[PDB]
Amino acid sequence: EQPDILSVGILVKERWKVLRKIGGGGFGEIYDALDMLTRENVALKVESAQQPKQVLKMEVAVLKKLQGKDHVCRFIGCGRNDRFNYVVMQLQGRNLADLRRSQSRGTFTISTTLRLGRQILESIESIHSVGFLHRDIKPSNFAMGRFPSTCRKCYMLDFGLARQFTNSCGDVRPPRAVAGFRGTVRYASINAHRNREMGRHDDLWSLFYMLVEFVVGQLPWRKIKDKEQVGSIKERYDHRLMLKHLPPEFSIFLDHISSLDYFTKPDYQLLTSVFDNSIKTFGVIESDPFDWEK
Ligand SMILES: Clc1ccccc1Oc1ccc(Nc2ncnc3[nH]ccc23)cc1
Repeated sequence: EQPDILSVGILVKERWKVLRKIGGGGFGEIYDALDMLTRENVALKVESAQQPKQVLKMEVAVLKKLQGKDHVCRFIGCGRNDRFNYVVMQLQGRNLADLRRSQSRGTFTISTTLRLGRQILESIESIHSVGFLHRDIKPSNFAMGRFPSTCRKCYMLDFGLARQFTNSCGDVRPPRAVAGFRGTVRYASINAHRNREMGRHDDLWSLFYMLVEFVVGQLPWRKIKDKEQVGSIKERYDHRLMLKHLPPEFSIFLDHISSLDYFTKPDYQLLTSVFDNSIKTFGVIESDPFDWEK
């Protein structure tokens, strides 16, 4: 097989010492590096300068646009050379995909589910607010922080598959007739399955699928490998069935996102109220242990 894009031990730009590969994402690799200017560990994403689909230009654009916002890594640096392109950003902790898989039945409690869900909704409204769609909402794109002050904060980790959906003014851009989906079958909306231009609502469908998987431990199309079979299930599926194990106000959430299309701005305050009201009804407070603490 092919070697890692970077050799562990090298120094990037006389500053970032590559320590270990920590992931092999969709379109590149991620490393733990030592930043010798700040004397801290950081995350270093890289892609080959020669690979057919390169997304780190999008990663840098969105990370920069989101600086100052919650739920996003601090931007540290970026560069392009004949061998590779790279982006450096804040290193986070345990990934939600791993935390969920460590649970007894791959389920989180409603306490952990509601708090994570509300943080993730905040992160989606934030990326939409600067004119980008995420298009790849799934548990492995979120992690908790790795310090006492950050480990109760959930971070949106990656923006590779993002698309700008507005003008400078906030005008929604005319959709393409066909849009070739490159994200994850399991959490993709029907519109992704249909190679339609994705909208703000498609990120909220993916959040709805994540929340259901958190509470139930699986989605109805878990064992189906064929993308066009999954899509056929989603097209026909009565999503009200997924309300069974969610707090009652999720009927409002589901009715709202069902009403949306590419050209309709979500009612983010309504969707936030579903989480706020559910959290109060269930007596959840922010300091309650998450499932992985206790
Ligand atoms: Cl590929 C995968 C699938 C499922 C569960 C974990 C996985 O591994 C990683 C490893 C690292 C990341 N990303 C990050 N991690 C830690 N700090 C980070 N700052 C920015 C990104 C980033 C994501 C998934």
